Amino acid sequence: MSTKLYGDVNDDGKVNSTDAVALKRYVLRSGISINTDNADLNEDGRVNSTDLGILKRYILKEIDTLPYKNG
Ligand SMILES: [Ca+2]
Ligand SMILES: [Ca+2]
Repeated sequence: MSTKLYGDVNDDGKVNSTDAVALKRYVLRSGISINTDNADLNEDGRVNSTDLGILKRYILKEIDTLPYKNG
């Protein structure tokens, strides 16, 4: 029907400061349940700090493609 997300945490929109709640709970331990499927995209898990940026960069609105920018 319709799909638009990128490594969502609570399947709300995406994994960012918004889904930090679970993040903190995650970074701490792997107890909570999140769409770990496509959650991590830098072998970090979520947004250690390197991904966050881009995330908070694209998640700003670009949320749809995400300028991963390889390099
Ligand atoms: Ca979300
Ligand atoms: Ca990551």
